[PDB]
Amino acid sequence: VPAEGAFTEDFQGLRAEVETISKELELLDRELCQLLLEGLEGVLRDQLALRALEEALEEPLDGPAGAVLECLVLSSGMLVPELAIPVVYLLGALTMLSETQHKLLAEALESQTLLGPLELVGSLLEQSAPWQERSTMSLPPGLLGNSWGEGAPAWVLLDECGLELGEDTPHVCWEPQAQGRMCALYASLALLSGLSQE
Amino acid sequence: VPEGAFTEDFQGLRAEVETISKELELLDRELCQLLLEGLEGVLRDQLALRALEEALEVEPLDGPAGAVLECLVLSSGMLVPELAIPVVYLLGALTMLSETQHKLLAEALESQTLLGPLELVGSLLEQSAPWQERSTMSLPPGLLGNSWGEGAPAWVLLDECGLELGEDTPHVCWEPQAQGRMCALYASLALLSGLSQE
Repeated sequence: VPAEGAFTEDFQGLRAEVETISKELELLDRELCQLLLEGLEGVLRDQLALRALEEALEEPLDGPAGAVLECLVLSSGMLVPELAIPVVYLLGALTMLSETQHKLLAEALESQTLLGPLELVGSLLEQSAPWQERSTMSLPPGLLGNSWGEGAPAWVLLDECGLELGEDTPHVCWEPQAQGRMCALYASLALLSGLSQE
Repeated sequence: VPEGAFTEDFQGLRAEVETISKELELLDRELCQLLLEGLEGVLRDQLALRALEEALEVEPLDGPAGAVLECLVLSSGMLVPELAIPVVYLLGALTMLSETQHKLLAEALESQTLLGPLELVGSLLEQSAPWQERSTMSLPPGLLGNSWGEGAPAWVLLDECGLELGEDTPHVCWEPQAQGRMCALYASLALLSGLSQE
């Protein structure tokens, strides 16, 4: 009577939900995708630019927020929902992440290394079901080809989500408190992957 | 509610300076030589520089300030914005610099050696970002081709800015107090450099 089902998605649900937005990006001109990622990479390095871009989807701007805008706007803008909405869904995700994670997302964009973390986070989400239960995981990141150890980017991304990380087994221990941010990280990495290329 | 943020990055500063700079790169190379002739004299004479400021805020003037004016009004004589505004932006910047720096800028003009300290000041600005935080920089001026020790032109330029300077590492330490003058100095060097070609 109070609602039609459970509170929490499974990974397949989360994957499905992000994939519909991701397909609208996957079907776009490679020229436009190159321009957005160039801007988004910049916006992820400047938290103030990020705030401006978001405020601006609620007239031209300077800098990275302005560049992103120009991939979503007619002359005279005239914001176009079919492009602007996907970027709103990404920007929403990014509000759950730390500044540190944004910069790593920037670094991942520049070095064009998004599929490694995507596959890591993605696979931790899938194996962590059900997300409400704390659990230790057999999965070691290094054996998928990521750098691993306290300084590594994959480490920091996951540390900022709130997982407890070891340099030896168990490498990853799932904390239900990290649900929000891993799901937002997965979504951010996936949306950014849809643009480039792939 | 109360739109952006206070301080720019070097990229913003460089963009803003380049707007003015490109309109000097457009002008005919006869007038550019005439103008740097007078500007060199105006940098060596503080009283003349103030008369040039005041003249632009036009009756003629004697001397170095008169030379610059005759490149911005003639042979009418009333002010031509398209030439005057650039000289006004340079004169604005020069207000933030000391009498000592003005002379060094005169020296750099006459020697035609502006790109060295432009590239020095330029590179320290780009690296010291964010400007409001104190930090030690590993950039050594000597390995950019500039003279470097207590008496050298490049050194004094930066000392007058408020930076703390070593003959040995750390060679330059960024004081956030030096912001105003470094941006002044950088913009003055760039404007002067754009007239020179290069």
